Amino acid sequence: GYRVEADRDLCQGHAMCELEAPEYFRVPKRGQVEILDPEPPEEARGVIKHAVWACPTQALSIRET
Ligand code: F3S
Ligand SMILES: [Fe+3]
Repeated sequence: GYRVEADRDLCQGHAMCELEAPEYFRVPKRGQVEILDPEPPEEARGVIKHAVWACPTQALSIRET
């Protein structure tokens, strides 16, 4: 039970999140990051932390619900 949060004022479009977890983050060429699942399964928490770590602006975050 967690939610993937994106500080959209901080996303500069590096698209490192899509390279680390492509199933859960998609970045349009002309758009910022799009969170495909806001409430992903518990098995996906590992690959999503990769995207949180790999964001140079730290726009992504995991919030426990
Ligand atoms: S800048 Fe944006 S495109 Fe992803 S790697 Fe960080 S949330
Ligand atoms: Fe890992």
